[PDB]
Amino acid sequence: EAKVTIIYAGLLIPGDGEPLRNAALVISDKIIAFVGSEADIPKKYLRSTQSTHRVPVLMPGLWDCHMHFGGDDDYYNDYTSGLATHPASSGARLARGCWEALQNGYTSYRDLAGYGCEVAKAINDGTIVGPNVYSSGAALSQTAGHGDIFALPAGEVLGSYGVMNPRPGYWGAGPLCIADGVEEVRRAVRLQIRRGAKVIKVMASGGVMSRDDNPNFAQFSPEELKVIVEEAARQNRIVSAHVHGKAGIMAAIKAGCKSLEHVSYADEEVWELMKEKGILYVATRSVIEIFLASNGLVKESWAKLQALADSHLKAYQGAIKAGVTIALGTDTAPGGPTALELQFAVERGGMTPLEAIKAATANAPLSVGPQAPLTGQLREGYEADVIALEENPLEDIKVFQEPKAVTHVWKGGKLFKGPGIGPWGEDARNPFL
Amino acid sequence: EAKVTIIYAGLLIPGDGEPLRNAALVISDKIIAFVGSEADIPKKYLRSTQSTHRVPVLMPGLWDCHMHFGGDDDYYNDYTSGLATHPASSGARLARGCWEALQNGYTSYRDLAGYGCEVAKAINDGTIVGPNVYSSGAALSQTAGHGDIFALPAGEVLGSYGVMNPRPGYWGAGPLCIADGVEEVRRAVRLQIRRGAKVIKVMASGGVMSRDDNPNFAQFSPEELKVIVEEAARQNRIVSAHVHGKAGIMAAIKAGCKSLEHVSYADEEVWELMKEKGILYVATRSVIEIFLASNGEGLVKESWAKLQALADSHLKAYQGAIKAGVTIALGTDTAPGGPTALELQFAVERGGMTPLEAIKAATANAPLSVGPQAPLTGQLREGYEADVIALEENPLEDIKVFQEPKAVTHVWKGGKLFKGPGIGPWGEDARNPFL
Amino acid sequence: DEAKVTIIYAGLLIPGDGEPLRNAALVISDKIIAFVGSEADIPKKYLRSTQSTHRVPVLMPGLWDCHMHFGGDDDYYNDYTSGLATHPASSGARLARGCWEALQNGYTSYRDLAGYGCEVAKAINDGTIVGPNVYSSGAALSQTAGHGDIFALPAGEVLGSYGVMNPRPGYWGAGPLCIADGVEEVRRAVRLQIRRGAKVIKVMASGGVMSRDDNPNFAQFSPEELKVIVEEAARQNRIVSAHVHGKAGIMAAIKAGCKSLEHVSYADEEVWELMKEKGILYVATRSVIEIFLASNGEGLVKESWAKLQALADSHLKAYQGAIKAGVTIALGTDTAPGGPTALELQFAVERGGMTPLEAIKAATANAPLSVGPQAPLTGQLREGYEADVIALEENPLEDIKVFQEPKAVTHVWKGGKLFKGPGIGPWGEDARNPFL
Amino acid sequence: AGHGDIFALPAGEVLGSYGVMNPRPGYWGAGPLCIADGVEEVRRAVRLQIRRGAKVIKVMASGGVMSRDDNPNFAQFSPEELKVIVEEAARQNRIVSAHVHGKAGIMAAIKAGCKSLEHVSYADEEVWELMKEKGILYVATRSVIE
Repeated sequence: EAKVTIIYAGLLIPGDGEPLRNAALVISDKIIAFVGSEADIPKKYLRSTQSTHRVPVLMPGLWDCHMHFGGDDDYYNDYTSGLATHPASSGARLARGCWEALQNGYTSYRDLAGYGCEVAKAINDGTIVGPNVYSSGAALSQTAGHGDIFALPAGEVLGSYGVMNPRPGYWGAGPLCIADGVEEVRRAVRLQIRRGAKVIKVMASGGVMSRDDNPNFAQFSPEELKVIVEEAARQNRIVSAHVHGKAGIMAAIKAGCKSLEHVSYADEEVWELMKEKGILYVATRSVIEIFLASNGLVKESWAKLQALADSHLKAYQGAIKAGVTIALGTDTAPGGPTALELQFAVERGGMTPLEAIKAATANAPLSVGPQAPLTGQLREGYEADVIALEENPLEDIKVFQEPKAVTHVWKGGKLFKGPGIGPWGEDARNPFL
Repeated sequence: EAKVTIIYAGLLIPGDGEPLRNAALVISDKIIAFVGSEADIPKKYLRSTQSTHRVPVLMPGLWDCHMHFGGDDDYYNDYTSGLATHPASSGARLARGCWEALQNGYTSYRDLAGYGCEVAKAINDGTIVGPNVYSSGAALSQTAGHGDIFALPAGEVLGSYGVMNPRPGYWGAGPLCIADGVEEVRRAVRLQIRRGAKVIKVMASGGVMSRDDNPNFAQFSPEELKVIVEEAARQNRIVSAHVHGKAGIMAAIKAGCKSLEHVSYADEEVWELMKEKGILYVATRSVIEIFLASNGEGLVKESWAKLQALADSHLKAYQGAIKAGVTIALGTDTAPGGPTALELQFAVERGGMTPLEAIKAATANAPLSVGPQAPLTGQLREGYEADVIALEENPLEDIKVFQEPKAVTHVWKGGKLFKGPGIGPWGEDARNPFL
Repeated sequence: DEAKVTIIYAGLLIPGDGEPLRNAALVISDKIIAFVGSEADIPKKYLRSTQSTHRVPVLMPGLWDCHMHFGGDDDYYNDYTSGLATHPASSGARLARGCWEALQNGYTSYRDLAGYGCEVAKAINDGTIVGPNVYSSGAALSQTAGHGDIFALPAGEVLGSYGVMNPRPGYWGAGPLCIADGVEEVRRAVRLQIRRGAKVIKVMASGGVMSRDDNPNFAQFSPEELKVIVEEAARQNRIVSAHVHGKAGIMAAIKAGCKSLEHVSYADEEVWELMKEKGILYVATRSVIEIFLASNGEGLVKESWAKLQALADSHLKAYQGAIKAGVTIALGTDTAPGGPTALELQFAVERGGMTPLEAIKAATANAPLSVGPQAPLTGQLREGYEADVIALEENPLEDIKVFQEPKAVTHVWKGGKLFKGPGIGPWGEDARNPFL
Repeated sequence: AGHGDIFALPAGEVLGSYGVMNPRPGYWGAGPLCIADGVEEVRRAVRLQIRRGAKVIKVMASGGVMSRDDNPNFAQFSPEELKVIVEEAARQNRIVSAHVHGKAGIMAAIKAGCKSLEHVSYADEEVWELMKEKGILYVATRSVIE
């Protein structure tokens, strides 16, 4: 018999649509059975309900569409720690991160480089808890691309992450994958699917820093990018492209990528193309804001960074104004400061708090294309990923930055946070007994 | 300024010594500053204390001296899962395990095969919580030894775990290490020290199951075992030896191993040798009890009779060692967060220990399991590490009390409270490390 | 916080591209040239703010050589075997002397076309040593059995060292040479040079000048590979320089999109027009031809020597023809750092038929075209250009051989910093021991 | 896992770079460091340095000064390896210099036949006498400590 929960909400924010006052939501097992006004709850659920909750604010569980499941040791300060950190160390750290994410009301994460596939196994067998993870597996990069570890010699990097020379040692299952040429990129995409990747991520331009590779220059050939998109597409994945400079943006669009990250030099032409082709914009404004707070760096390097920060701001604001479909991503480790991205959507992008919430809920599953279930909205038939808040985030978007303000967390209809509920969620049992 | 905590205890079980009624313990920072009667607390601590607790029962944090930090996927049923499971999956699972261990009052673990060194890093930087982990890194095995994965062809296993052919992919850092000959075995030990291993583990006889290798037969040559012991000793580690048959037990003793596991065919000669040379006995009776409960289903009738014969020998060996006064510590042979409390039960109900002796074997004696790598710990004594647990019930009246985690109300590790009333899942003053 | 200003008064100022100025002045503000013109016209703000003043007979841009190789080889093997066998630590040490010598001769920029320029530039840029601005190709790219191949060694050794398959320990992908075969491999080949910081890409597009193993008349790499190489370079804003002798190789390099050609020994009217049309740089490296002409068929079979002379003659006609046709030219020597680069100016005049002023243009103003979009504004004494400036005791327009006496270069500024001058030590102004 | 090992890197990368097995292109056997384990490997290790023209042999005979990864108090290499290393050097008229802090390492280096000791941080009366008796050079490197 079905497990039924009624949640009464002072304010219900459905994700895409006008909020409802004095509403109710019914969960039947894993799905949402009813949404609407308190008065209209079908009587069958009033009879069959196992439990009822009364909360001030209800909304969909939050997504972050740009996470990286790294779990690095704190020793090396560049991408060397990705290579040097033993993945057992990483997984342990990612477990905390995933716990923290869920306690903050994040019920889905799109991992774009790292061990999300491997860690998801420990979430799905119930050993640990966390959001739904949609992982790219390794980010794909060309040699001398943004995924490359320039400070290491090339043999070490390609021995670790290349798609030639199969060998013992979890070959093909790291945070990055280096491939050069049409032949190698086919295997590259396939190796991520192999680990269970639900999205594909490419480096389609240089990194934001400008020391080794250049953010203004495109990465991968159009021939490789097209093959990568076709490979993903055959298994119903879309490709997400790291892009800053317009060269890279346009190459990623031409190739068929359906999600773009950073998009720092998006202009009017880009916005129109992204609307036309249904391409998702994920700004990751957090990462820009961090280095702006750093304030420097050589004086010319810093001026370059500020110039890019300004372009990035204009690009984001322009895309919002032009009606490009947007989702939110932070570019951080699990349990990182993802809530800040909602703040920046409002205070930098110029979104309303309601639009910001849409970008983090209703629009977010577009980030994984056909791999998305019906989710991200409080709607009948959608997945019961639902969070309750003590205060109205439409009056202050910073509310999300206090985890205590998220009082209840349902993922797939199961309560992982709430009054009386232990750290590992409802009816948790030690899995090692 | 030092952080001072006073804990008043209705009953204080020091670990090695008679329990004390109406006692008190003072923690200053990471160490125990005072133990004794409530009336004798030095006044300077009464003045400087940040907080006070009052509990019915206080004792040292518990050790388990035979854990394995595997975190395997549930897919393959033999040692294939150790190879096939991505270590990121393993680490994640071990994080839950370590949390559970600490919530049960286990503040130290000796990991004898797996990723303890690698997971300890996430504990020591405060990303996760868990016991003090003393890890062997990989268990060392000969080809066709107990560490070998017989169902896989040999190239795959030695490509993964051998000490030749360095390569990308975390070479030398798995749950198992295959090495053959004096030359290879030197590297084998060194590769574990490289990871931070605080003990060395060898397979010195066949596995308990008797299908591939034979528990009655010794493993490694005496030449290899001696080198292994010498390699460990030079970096102040001792070696723990998996041994069942007497051949393996005696070879391990001769070589200089200072801790023996299972020890299923220990007889009078073995007990005396172990006393004489100061060798620790870790029975792991839990593992034997699991397959006894299984009842030989899905085994050949003769294979089951062999198992029962070994279970009986193992029982006599354990009882005999307790009776002969061999120094004993407790180990379960299970994953972190596993049913370690059961081993205390078996120490009393199978071994014939008093509850007080059982507690000694899980506290005061347990650091002997890691030899010179042990700090002063495992006892509620001045100058020892503040690994301290509080209980609601007196375990001396019922050793099964430890099997209810709720009965462990307070857990201090290194003077820090990781469990207690009002204390969140990640311990006192926990902050999200990713902000 | 104050800008560092230097005024240099010059009896004669050779701007690099344009008529020389008599009784001129140049102002340096920090790294850049703030003013050039007549002495009388110096903006008064610089007359007020100047930290130091110099008076020199002749001032001009710092010199470029567009064909260097940062090899540093041990003197043991006489062919390309030394490139493989020489430990790169030995090489780097030798290259440090070479770079010091270059700068003392007024060479403030070098285009390295095979070797460790990228790796050595790091020691120049952190100030441990001194040298020119280095624009390096990293490894020269070659096909198997191409001009970069070491034919005297068996093929497994050469491709184990320089191939783009089989990543391994030991500074894989970072040698003087890179062997790649096929479109797939050549993509990685280009990318591995960019990885080391290469600011240009170099390909072997024909056989070597010695007609011993490979043949200078025959093209190297397929057109498909060459196009991919050019596209790969272009995506990161590099151009490709092509080693070409025979017309087959010249034409294939041009068709593929290469923007700089070296040697170009069989360039004829059709080639000159194409190079003008497409803006392709001509780097003759006449020095290398002149060296073996001076050898005089020294232990060569008579027919091998006749072949070499025939090529030397074609090379001369090609060069003269390109100058006469108005192809854009820059100077390169094809030598080690600190080599006899000044000779190339002599040959530009005495073999090519350039005026001394045109020769200087080819070694200054035109030279940054050698690295395409990777060039800053440099190679001219012009406002807003980089302060790479040298002073001479005598007028090189009266005698182009003046550059062959390093004492005649009295002052050397690179990026506004004085690395040679009266009172200035071996490692430049305000040098300090970097290891203290 | 000795003082020459790069503990922050995984072991395959370090031994691929500096081990004395798996000859390969890329200036194999000619780096700043050489990792060797056992009598067989240490023979090649010494020989590979003589190959380059080494005029002395240097061993790590105890942990590093920073007590982070390896421990300065503990000896490094077995006495069997150290003796072979000294013998290999001696056959080509080289002596061995030993990095030593703790007394365990100092004494093992002396026993093996090393003729120069570096740092020698826990040299006591017994060590001084031995070094005089056997003609062993003391190189303090006090600058590092300072």
